[PDB]
Amino acid sequence: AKDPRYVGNLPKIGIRPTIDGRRKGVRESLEETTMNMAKAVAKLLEENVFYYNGQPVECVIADTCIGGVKEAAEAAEKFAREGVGVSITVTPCWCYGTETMDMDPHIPKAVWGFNGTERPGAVYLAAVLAGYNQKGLPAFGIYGKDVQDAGDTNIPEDVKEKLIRFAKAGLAVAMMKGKSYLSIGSVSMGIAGSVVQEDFFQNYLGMRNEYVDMSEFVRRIELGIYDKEEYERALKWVKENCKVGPDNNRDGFKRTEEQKEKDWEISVKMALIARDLMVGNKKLEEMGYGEEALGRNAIVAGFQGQRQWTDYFPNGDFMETILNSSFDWNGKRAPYIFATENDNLNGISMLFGYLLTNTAQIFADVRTYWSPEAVKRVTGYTLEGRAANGIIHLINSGAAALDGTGEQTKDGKPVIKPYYELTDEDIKKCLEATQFRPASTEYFRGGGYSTDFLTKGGMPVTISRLNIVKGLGPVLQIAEGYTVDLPEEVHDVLDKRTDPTWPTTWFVPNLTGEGAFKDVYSVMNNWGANHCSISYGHIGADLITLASILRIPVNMHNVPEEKIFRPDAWSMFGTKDLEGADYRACKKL
Amino acid sequence: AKDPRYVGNLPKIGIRPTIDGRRKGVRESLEETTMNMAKAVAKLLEENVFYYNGQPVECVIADTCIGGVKEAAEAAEKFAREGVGVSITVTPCWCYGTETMDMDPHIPKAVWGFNGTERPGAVYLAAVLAGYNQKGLPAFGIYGKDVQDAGDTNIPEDVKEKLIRFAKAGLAVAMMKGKSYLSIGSVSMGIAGSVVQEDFFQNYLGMRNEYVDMSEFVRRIELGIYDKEEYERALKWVKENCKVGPDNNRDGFKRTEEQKEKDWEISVKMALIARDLMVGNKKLEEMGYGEEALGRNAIVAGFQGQRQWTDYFPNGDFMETILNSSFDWNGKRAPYIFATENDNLNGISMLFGYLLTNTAQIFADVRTYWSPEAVKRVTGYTLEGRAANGIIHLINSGAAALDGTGEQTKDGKPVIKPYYELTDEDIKKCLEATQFRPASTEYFRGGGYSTDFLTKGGMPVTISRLNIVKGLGPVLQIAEGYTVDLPEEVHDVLDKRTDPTWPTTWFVPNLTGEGAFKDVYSVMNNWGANHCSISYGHIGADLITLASILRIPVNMHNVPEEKIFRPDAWSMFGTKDLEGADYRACKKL
Amino acid sequence: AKDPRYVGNLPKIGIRPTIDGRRKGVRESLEETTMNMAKAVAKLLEENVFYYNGQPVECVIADTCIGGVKEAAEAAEKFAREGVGVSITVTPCWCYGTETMDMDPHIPKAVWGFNGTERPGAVYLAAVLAGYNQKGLPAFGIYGKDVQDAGDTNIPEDVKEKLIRFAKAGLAVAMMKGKSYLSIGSVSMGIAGSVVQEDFFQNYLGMRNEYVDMSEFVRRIELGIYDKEEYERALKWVKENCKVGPDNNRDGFKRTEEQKEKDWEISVKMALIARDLMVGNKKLEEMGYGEEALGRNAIVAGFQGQRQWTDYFPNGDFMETILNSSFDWNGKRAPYIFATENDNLNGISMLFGYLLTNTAQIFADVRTYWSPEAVKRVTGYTLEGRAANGIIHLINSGAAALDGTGEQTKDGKPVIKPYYELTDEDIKKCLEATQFRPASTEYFRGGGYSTDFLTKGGMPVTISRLNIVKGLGPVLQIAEGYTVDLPEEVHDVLDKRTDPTWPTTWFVPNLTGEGAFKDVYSVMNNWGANHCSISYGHIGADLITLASILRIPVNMHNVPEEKIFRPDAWSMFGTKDLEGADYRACKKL
Ligand SMILES: [Mn+2]
Ligand SMILES: [Mn+2]
Ligand SMILES: [Mn+2]
Ligand SMILES: [Mn+2]
Ligand SMILES: [Mn+2]
Ligand SMILES: [Mn+2]
Repeated sequence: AKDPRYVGNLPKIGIRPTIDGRRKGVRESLEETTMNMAKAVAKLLEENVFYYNGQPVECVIADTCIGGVKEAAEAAEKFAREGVGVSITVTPCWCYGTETMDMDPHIPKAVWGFNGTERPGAVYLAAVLAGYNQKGLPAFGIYGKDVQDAGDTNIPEDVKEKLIRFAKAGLAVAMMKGKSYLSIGSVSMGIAGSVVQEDFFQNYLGMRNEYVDMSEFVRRIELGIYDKEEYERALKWVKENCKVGPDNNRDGFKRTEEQKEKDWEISVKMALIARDLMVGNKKLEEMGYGEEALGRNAIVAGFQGQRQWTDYFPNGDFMETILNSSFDWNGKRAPYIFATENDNLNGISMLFGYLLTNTAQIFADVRTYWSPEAVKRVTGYTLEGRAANGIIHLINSGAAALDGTGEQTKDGKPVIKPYYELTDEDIKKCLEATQFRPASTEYFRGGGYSTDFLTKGGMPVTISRLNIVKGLGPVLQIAEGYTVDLPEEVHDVLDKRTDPTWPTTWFVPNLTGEGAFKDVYSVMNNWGANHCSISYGHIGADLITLASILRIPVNMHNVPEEKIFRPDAWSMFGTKDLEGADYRACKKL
Repeated sequence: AKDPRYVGNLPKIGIRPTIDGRRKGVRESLEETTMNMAKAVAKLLEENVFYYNGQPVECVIADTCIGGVKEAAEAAEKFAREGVGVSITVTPCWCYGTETMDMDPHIPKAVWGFNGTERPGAVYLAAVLAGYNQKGLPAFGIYGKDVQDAGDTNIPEDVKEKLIRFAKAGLAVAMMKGKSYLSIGSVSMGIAGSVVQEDFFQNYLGMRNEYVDMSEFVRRIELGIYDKEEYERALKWVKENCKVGPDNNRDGFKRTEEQKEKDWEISVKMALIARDLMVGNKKLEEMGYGEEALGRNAIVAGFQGQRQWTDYFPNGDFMETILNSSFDWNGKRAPYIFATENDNLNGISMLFGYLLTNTAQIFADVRTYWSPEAVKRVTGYTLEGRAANGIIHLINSGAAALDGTGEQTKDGKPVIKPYYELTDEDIKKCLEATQFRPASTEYFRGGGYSTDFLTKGGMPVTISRLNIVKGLGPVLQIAEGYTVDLPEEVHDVLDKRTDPTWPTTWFVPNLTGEGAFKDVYSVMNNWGANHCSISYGHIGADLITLASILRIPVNMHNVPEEKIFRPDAWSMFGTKDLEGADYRACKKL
Repeated sequence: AKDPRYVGNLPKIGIRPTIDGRRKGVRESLEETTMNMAKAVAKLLEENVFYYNGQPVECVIADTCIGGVKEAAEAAEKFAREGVGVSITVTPCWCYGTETMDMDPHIPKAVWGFNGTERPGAVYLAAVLAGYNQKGLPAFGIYGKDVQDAGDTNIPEDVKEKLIRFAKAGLAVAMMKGKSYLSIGSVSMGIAGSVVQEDFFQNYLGMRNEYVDMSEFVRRIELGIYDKEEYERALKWVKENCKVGPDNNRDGFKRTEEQKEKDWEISVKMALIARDLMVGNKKLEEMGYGEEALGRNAIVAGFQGQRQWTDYFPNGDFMETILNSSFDWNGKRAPYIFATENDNLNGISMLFGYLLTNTAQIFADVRTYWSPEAVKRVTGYTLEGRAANGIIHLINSGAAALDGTGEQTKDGKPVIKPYYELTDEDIKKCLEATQFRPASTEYFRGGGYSTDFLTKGGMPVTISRLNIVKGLGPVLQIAEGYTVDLPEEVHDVLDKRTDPTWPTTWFVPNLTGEGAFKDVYSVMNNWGANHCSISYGHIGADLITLASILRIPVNMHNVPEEKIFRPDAWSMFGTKDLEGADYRACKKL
């Protein structure tokens, strides 16, 4: 399938049916069963893994079973021509290891060996994995716990989970290759994550780095380099659906009625310009701006904003809010991963979660750790339930996807859904639960509008953050948990003394009693940056698998160890201490 | 303050109050609060951290709050000009990360972010730490667990503990820079730690290595190159305060009355010469020995002794005992860290504890592990209380600070206090509990006097040892515990069959039931050398912090995990296995 | 002396007079001669090395001769308090190597041993250098070729050259530490050198990295955040001294009279804003812009310009031209090193040359290699003299210091002089030889004015370029040579078919017949970037010494090998192939 926004086609998954090369009876008796395995996996993935636009992932099966190097080469050739970016080998029998291996170092790969007795399928799995480990080509091993009878095409639940987790992680990795990260502006207020380290994007993600000074926005606004007809529709949509909340600026800092109207007009134009920069716009070509019409083929981007832009122009809160949302004046759509303060590392943190879920991601500041003692002192209220041991205030500096309201619903529960599953009611409620507040001029002299909402509680979420550390390189931290509800009056008190015009999410991380998860305080004390990305659901296991494919160690996570799924080679670096083995594997491999 | 013994001034602690650069609002409303925060830290440190001579540590505060690079540069300039060797950044608000950072890679640094709600102080803390981690400049992060109201001048207990631990560790590290280790003699009886590895002193401690052959003592004794007036006073003092115990040498090995008198005279001259070599002596100038008067500016030194010196001259027991003590014929004073058998690694182990506590350190041999079974077999006594699981006999080859008697008392408990807190009674009791015994001529042919005492039990102590391992470099081991009392009859039996003319300390390490602390046997079986250093108190956490500043991994320690305080970067190398992360961080950073 | 533009004081040079520690006659007889050596060096440097503002460098001599570690520590202490950033040890006798060494790893250091016979001065030089080499502390060795009689205070010419070369290089290195590189804008048109690699600035130069989006210029222009009184004086000065040349834009691309006037006004404001950003401006504080008044303490900066800024606003040609010049509407002054296209690596290339000469540096594109064959075909003229083997066209995209005209004169020859040596005539002639041309709108849509001049021929110059290569890090290339004159009609033809509105310098590199200097073509074919920096004079030897102090290998240079002066340690890595030894030394040390 053609990628609807970026150059090229969406990555496909190649299935390699390996077989015993011996004829005279052996191979002849196994071709049908082997191909059936390949077809079963293709069916499973097509029903469980989808591209960001909702289309089911597409699979490519080798033209013949693979019993030797000639057929292995043929599969490699077909996969290269078909645009395969992930490979899965399947077999119910013994096959000749190195002769049948996928030797492409640039493709995530897994091997599923049927747990049958008639033929040495597990023997092949273990044999070929030894080969992948010996040759330095990381590969995932999938072995079902229960013996299945010959010919059984039903895929066991444990096998299904691994195939799907591998496929999603593999697809996410394949998705980033060749795409750009667009840096709009430069470093924002000395934030480390806004410094662009090209080596990371190039060598770990296979991405390109593009740059554009914020003065580009001045030019496009002044010369009207954007779809004027869309602009008018957008402004109208905003006036009808975006409710303006109270102005907290005290008289001396309040902007005039005229300024506030201009703040909206420019805020909308900023949204159009940012999107046009990321994916281009044919309309610009028709207007006589052919170069600008091309776009920067960016699957993720960031906007510096403070201090230079915001000291004079409306801030990027609205732009950053709307782009990351799953809808706007043009209807429901996939989000455009966009980082506040040009924090490219948070942008990538968001991108990882997005590519694994197809859901909008929430950019946030790890603002305050509220202990039970502190909440009791300040409000007189004793935290209860999930919040009993403390909570963490997640709140970005004025911008957050409207999906963050938690108003979208599934089975009577709060969630964030892929845009293609949204109902008109879901969207309507997200908007109703949001208030747009005139920006605090003491911080944002140029005005603008911040996003004010409160995430509904009880929603499972995962916060994560990618950091780059000297002497180590990229490193990922993860914290699965839940959003919580506080009594209205309690929230109001904690909220008012912090930043009531910004978006709030009350978070409680799952505790393990060990490491950085002994208590809630420790989770925040061990967070390596001032920002994090929030995704709906518990995607820690998926992030761990994705990280291992990228050779990015995970310094902190609260995912049950039984759910850790990494390439087989990792176990060769240690089975007692998985964390240490992870660092050793990422460094050597 | 001027260092009373070494070149230059004592290290100062610089306080950097960082602030939001935005004026016409934010900055003006935070100027007083931020500067007051800095002043509060200075006050706290001045009341809890003291130089080795008892003077309160001196702090330097930036002339203005730091909101950008210009002010950061001005703070760096002022700090360099005023002799700052440790820095602490403080703030209650958001500040511009890299623009406000302390970029001096040569000084220990910490950042304390106020846990307040009104401004993003914790956001700055995490943001700047991400910067320190990204740039490879280790920095400690201090974040209080309970939200405090704006302007709260009171520093919470958890924050206080971190500020003080960091300050003490940083000051100790700063104290060593530029000072010398003086090797008197060469390798002693093939002891690995008596081999001097200049790279360690130079690159890890910033120290210089000086050398002087023991023949220097022959020249100074023969030519009278020492303060003769002091010598006469010292001899008189020894005769009046140093009690001579029974001679255990049997006929043939017993020295004459004349020899024993000369042994005392030479032993005292040795003490004077050793001290003169370490810090110089202005008196030598008028005597016509100007070069010798200078000294070697050594904050630590060692004396080979066996086998060359002791095969003919009185041993170094008295010299090694007196220098390390907190008092002598000239009154109470700071110890002169001096290593027996020129074991420079034990000398540094002692120096670490000394610089962190200002208390005399005990040099000791890890002589015998006494299991409950062994004690029962040999004495018929069943070890009780803290000693119930076994004890370790710590006893140097004849020398130990008189402070080791444990006669010094505070609140009715045995301790070792900084010399400036000593009472006349403390000193008298230390001397009364000590007996000087004629050295065993089978070992020490030249005679001398060994120190015989028994450390009082119930005193919290910490033993430690620095080792240098090929392929790793320096590595530190720590064991907190207590001294114990044994029934007199039991002690006598164990003592008589070991070395009753030497100083005894019965030690029991705290057990954790894990690692090398599963049992008392394991603690000794895992000790990496024949020597260790004993400090009063449980200073393991302090030592761990100091080790991390020095990038020296800790291979073994029984400090509760919750008390481990290392630079923020360490967590980036692992949160589940702190030991592994420590090795990874020390090597890469 | 106080640095007139940056925080702190200008670096001082410390002189360490080492001596034999032996009294009884030796030391007593040498103190006078040893101190006399120290004084002689101080005098020599004060008369030959000057700070960028023309003030003579300041030296600090140790309070006593250094015969041991105590005195060495005293010198280190005095130097630290006096602001010493470069050290030179001097002695006419034998001294105790490691006991007298300068152990500061962060200070460039040299040792001058008197070539006398009475005392082993050369023995000390060789002995201590062996120590510096063994300890990994690079130090330069200075030994005169001719034996001098005892007490001779005259410094031989060969010794003088090394002392001065070391001092200038050392001072240049000391000058950069603690200063900022200010990035104005982001990457310019995918130019590699405009990507900022913080690790380079931090670890090699000890510099800070500051960032500001070009939108800052929009704000300051719109809100009048600059000295309006100076602005008026500047505009008047421009109208009176900057002659406007012909407009080459063809009708359809010509800007109106009104636009051209605005182009001048904005171009001038850009100059003021850029300078204010680099060093601050007290006037801004008086105007109510206290934060902006501070500046970014930048000793070098860059402006992205194309494509974002220039697509709408007047280009940075005038700003980049005037800042780099040695004069403007406020009179003669030190240049402000400013990089076109935010090429920070060319900015540093320029900074190296500037700090070694105090003269304005020329930013240029290595545009065209003109072979004799090509010139003959295109013009019918046969290149003569120095140009006989071909020439290289150096011409930046519209900006160049007016000093580049070569109109400044000394002894009837064309030169570029430090601003403090300029005569009114020199300045007047630089302006008269320059024409400001309306910018080519096909490239610069926002207009502006390019600098059009022709560098006078016969001037000795050195072009250089710093590049950062993956797997190597920073690497420097140098090409000494001369500017040449072409017959007027010949220049006109080559010029008109290239870019006649930009500044031209015709360059001929000195050839060696080997390496990258076998012919003129090879010099350009081996240039590692599209830009270079031009400095008056043959400063290749100075750049080589500076590079070795910074541990930056020199991949290409045409400096006679007899003039190569690097730390003594370099010879330990090879004496046959100096280039290979350079790479080996820079990597290991
Ligand atoms: Mn933020
Ligand atoms: Mn709200
Ligand atoms: Mn011993
Ligand atoms: Mn005893
Ligand atoms: Mn150019
Ligand atoms: Mn011209």
